[PDB]
Amino acid sequence: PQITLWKRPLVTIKIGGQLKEALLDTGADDTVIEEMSLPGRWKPKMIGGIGGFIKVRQYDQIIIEIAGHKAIGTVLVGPTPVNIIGRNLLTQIGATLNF
Amino acid sequence: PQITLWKRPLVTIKIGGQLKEALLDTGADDTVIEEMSLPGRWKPKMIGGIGGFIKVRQYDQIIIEIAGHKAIGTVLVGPTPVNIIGRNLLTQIGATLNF
Ligand SMILES: COc1ccc(S(=O)(=O)N(CC(C)C)C[C@@H](O)[C@H](Cc2ccccc2)NC(=O)O[C@@H]2C[C@@H]3NC(=O)O[C@@H]3C2)cc1
Ligand SMILES: [Cl-]
Ligand SMILES: [Cl-]
Ligand code: NA
Ligand code: NA
Repeated sequence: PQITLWKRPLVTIKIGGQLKEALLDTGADDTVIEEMSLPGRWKPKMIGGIGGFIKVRQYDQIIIEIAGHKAIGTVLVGPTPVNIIGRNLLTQIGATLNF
Repeated sequence: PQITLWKRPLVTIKIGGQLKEALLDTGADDTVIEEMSLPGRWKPKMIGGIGGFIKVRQYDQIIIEIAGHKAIGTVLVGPTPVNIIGRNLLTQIGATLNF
């Protein structure tokens, strides 16, 4: 698709068999999802946003569908105002910004 | 142009007579620039993200040249760690996300 930006670019994702809403966020290096259960081991990561740096859980090689496109990559889990799909997965679905 | 997302989508902007680097950010409702003076009236605002909230000054009707494309709108000024071009100005330059 071609998504204009008059409204938030919210899409449906599927992770762990569950549908969730997420924001397609070119200003995010990383994908961050609200508290949920994911399989496997995690590692620590500090990420910095508008209000400062926080701790999140990094899960690698997680299967996630984004607006119907399959991705397999790193998902960070922690407190966020909205689930955000960052560039690590936007590149896997072939997204670009155009003007 | 078509901007890929392998790297942060940074562009040059001109605002208040000054050249700055800023992130094209589809996950940002609003445009947020590091501390600088702008002319005209302003009012305080709180905006929030990962890490929490920051206080900013809201200036309306500010012209900003973004990668060579002029656009006018509200600009928030405050202690952001990165200059952010949000959707309020991305729409005006015709930016879309494509995949
Ligand atoms: C109302 O207007 C606003 C309100 C909030 C924000 S924001 O900066 O908090 N933000 C909103 C989302 C969190 C919904 C825009 C983001 O694109 C933000 C933009 C941003 C802000 C500050 C520093 C870097 C990037 N990136 C971000 O938080 O990324 C997370 C935090 C880590 N940084 C990063 O690149 O990847 C990690 C994930 C911007 C304008
Ligand atoms: Cl505006
Ligand atoms: Cl349009
Ligand atoms: Na894993
Ligand atoms: Na003004």
